[PDB]
Amino acid sequence: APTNLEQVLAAGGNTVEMLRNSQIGAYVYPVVAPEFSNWRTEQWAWRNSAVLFDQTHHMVDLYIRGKDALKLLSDTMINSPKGWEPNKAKQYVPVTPYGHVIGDGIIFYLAEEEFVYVGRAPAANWLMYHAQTGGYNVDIVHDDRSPSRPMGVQRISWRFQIQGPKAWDVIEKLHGGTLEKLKFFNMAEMNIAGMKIRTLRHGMAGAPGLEIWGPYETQEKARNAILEAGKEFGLIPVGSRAYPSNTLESGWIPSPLPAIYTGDKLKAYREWLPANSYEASGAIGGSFVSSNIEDYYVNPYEIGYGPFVKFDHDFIGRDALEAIDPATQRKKVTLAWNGDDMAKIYASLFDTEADAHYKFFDLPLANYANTNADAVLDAAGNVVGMSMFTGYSYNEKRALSLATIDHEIPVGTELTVLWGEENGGTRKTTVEPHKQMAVRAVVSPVPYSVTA
Amino acid sequence: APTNLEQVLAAGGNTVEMLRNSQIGAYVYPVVAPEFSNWRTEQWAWRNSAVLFDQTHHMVDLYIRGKDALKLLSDTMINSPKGWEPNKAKQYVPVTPYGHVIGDGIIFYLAEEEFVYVGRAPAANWLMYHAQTGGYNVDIVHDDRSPSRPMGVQRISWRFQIQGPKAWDVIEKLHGGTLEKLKFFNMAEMNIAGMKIRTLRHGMAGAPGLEIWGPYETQEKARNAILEAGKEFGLIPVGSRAYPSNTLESGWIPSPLPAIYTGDKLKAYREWLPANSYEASGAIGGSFVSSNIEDYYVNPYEIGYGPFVKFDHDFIGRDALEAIDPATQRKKVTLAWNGDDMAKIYASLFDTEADAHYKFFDLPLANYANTNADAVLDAAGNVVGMSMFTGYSYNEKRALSLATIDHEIPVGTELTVLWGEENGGTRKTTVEPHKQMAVRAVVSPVPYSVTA
Repeated sequence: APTNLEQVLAAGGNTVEMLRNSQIGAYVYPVVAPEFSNWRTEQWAWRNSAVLFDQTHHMVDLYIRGKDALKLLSDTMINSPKGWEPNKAKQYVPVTPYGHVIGDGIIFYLAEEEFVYVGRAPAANWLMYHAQTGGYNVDIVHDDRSPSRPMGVQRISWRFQIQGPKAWDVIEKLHGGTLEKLKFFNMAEMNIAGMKIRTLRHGMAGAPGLEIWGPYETQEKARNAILEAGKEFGLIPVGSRAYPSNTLESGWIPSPLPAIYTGDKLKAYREWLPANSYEASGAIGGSFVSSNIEDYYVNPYEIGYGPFVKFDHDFIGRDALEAIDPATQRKKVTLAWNGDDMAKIYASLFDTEADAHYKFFDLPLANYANTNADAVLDAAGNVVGMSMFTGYSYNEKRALSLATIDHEIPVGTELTVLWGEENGGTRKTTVEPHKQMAVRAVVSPVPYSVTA
Repeated sequence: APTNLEQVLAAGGNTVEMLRNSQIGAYVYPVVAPEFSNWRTEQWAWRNSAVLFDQTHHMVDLYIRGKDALKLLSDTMINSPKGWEPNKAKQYVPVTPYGHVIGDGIIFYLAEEEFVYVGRAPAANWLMYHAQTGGYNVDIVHDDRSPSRPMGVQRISWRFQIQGPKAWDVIEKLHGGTLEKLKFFNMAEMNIAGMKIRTLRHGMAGAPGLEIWGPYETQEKARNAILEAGKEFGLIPVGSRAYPSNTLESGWIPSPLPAIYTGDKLKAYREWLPANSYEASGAIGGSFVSSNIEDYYVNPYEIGYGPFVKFDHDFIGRDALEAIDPATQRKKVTLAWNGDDMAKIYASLFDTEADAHYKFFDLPLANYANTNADAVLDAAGNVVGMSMFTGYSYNEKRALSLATIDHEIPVGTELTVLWGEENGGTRKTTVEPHKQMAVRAVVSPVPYSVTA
């Protein structure tokens, strides 16, 4: 019966209970093979040789064109539009009128009146709603992410990254000569196998690399040229199992809850969002329990986007962000999970006498919902933060999670993350029956580096 | 340059070294989603509720027709053809002229002069070679397994299994009434959503179920009807991550090495097999090291097929099998791996000081080659067997492997499995650097049951 989010929530009871018991299944990264060699060697290669990341299938693309394209972005992003010219990209972050993050994505300024958004569904849905209902003179082509269980896939564009300490060597070999390293997120072009390929300056683990894209038809020509040229430097392709664990080392939180489930000013959006949207159908997992869905919201300062906020243009939520004191907001950190506790979690899987075991911690990514929310506790047992993305780095031989915690907690402090859900687990299909564990974890910098 | 297996081996040096260092990557089970709920709940369901197994994509189908179809099978199988009529299936097992297993598959006798083979590539390749070169009056359609990394799949037929303690309840609900349980591997039909669907009597974990198949076009009608009717009984679909671990509880060894790399009588076959065949391109993994590829061969008695051998028809390898004493052959067993040792293997992944860790043991399937060969040792350190398929059962909370061991070793005996490869690991792309561990393991019955 329901055809929009507002109807789903009205018929669904408590919104937190609905989402924490959703029957959707796992947030999937589709089409790309799980592994090409193995996820451990693939993780190792982005720190020690070079990798080809295949980004063609897991993200939504919005092609945004027309006279009002830039005004649509400016009106909805915290980011400064001043001085923004073609061939520069931005990490677009929209907030609600209440100041909470909806999502984020990369917005490429390709040419005058021509932009592309690449990212997850929530910020794309927001852009489409405002383009639709706000009277902007704009034209949008929506190209959804590929189906997460296709079983018998095409996009408008392919998108790759070449990364690692040897990435620039591979890139210049492909180019046929020296390639200037522009400033981060500046765009230009390079040669691959006779094609002019547009580039986006990128990098990771302290080494510069590129994102590259083009029309879907040249995808295999490009890929084979990259793999061929990269053999000299140890370049290997990375599969969908390893790929999303990279952000545990980077620090980008992919999955803040879209903060759109409450609020009178957001009712029109909820009536617009379909009942099978990401927002209506997805799931929340982890140990943090509140009866108020707003307790799962974050604002930009809490997850590392404070420096993007610029009060130099009108935008949705500007007044709410101006009223925030940035100096007292929770801060994004990396939590380094205690390895003895990790061994205890895995050991319980092989205990034939125990009534229960600890929640299964998949590797290298242990998330078991689309939005992750584990409680972070201090020595006294107070909730002091929210852990939001969890997994393991073969490079560090450490389990790690990305969290937002009370600002006055120093690096090096040992907190605990409550791992697992209450009462044997929610009804999500990703959750086997289990008991919880308070995992010791050391507050560490973001991007991750070893602490104490 | 090489276009057949014989050329590959001639140019490849020692055959064991070639296969144990193959660059192929992982033996994949493709197209089907890795998980629908989670592999732990999916394993649990085939013992506690019901499951839908999607078998449409991972096996080769050979449609074999014509006057000499049955003679082709009889001439190449150890199995008795006497009394074989349409609507009975057999587990077809071919051996070489030297008595060693090539492979196995299920052969359906659909009608007079009409058979279908379903199974892995090695026995299909053997059937095709003999159909091609032996002058049989036969016609064959080869329908390969689906591509193991497609990324943008069709078969001639879909194939499902409905299994679990509640499978027969689901089956009769679909049928619309009582359905007779025929003898194992006898074929008949049932109703699903108005279609007449052919059936194969099957079962697992002590409960009867069915394999069902039909033309590829009716696949979704059938699947949706099954999932719909099965909700009442807790039926869930199983993904490709959990599915192949089922045989650790069943006892079927899927992957004996095709014993075709040596022998003057097999040179013609090696010249026929393509250079990109399964046999030429695949990999051997594990701790068992010999310089003679024949030390990796098994004969039917060693892996549970002794009872199929019937000296009532002429067949390839009959004379070799008649010369074997079945009472002294190695015997298939289940090894139950020690859970403290398993915890130690996983614990080494989180040790930030250790120079090395133990070989990664993936879950629920830990195989890291197409053919698995781990050394099984006694208390004195002699090799007494070969472990051939390895993983973990959430139903048992135990790591398990399927092995063939010296016949005089009693159930309940504690042996060790050498887990991991020598010298930091072979050059296979599935192998991260690691040290070995001698894992304690208790000889247990096959199909698995708890011992002592």
